[PDB]
Amino acid sequence: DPSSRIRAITDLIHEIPTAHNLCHFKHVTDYIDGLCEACCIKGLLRLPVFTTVGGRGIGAGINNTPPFYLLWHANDLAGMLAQNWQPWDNMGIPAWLGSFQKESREVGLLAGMTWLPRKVYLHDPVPGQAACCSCGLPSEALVYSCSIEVEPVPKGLEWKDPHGVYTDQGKSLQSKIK
RNA sequence: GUGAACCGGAGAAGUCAUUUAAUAAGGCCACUGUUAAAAAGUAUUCCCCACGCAUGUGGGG
Ligand SMILES: [Zn+2]
Repeated sequence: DPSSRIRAITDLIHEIPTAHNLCHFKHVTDYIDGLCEACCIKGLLRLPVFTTVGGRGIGAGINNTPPFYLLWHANDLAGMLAQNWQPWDNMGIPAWLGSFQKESREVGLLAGMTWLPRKVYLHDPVPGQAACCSCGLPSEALVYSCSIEVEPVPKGLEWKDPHGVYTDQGKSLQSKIK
């Protein structure tokens, strides 16, 4: 839904800096540099698995702190899907079918892999000629703002990530590289 | 005009206090430096230059 809060389109991209902090290694400014019609979907698909804790609005997502993600490789895309093809007993419920779908404590694969930790609404394209700040290809239309407001997951949810790694009690094993 | 361009790991700090290397020793016994010479009674003094050439005078290194 269209929440009244307005945020720049660069908040969904981690490598591109946003409000506060610094802007070195990526010389951009808010609301003047936008995203094309593919990088917006790139940012949208990154929501359920790489959502950071943040400041106020500590609730990150179904995995809290993002852990290591391990999966088996191949040499072709159709081949790549075969190694990691592990159907479960129940295929949960759709979470991208236009339904927010308040479920029970136990969740499923289709409702887990497509989580939406934040309400998101993208504004209409703006005419122009400039390129985006992620892939850099010149285009005709760009998106410059979005409506983002934080949402907390229900406490005590039961969900084991198929590609996650846990230490001893379900706590996420992150990367301790500084 | 190159995952590149633009870019300090920076500010600060007595290792100070105590201590004999001390007590002793013979380097001792043996050994010719010997055999040879005039600085002076010579027969060409190692080199240059003036003169007329009866084992000639003068001058300089
Ligand atoms: Zn792009």
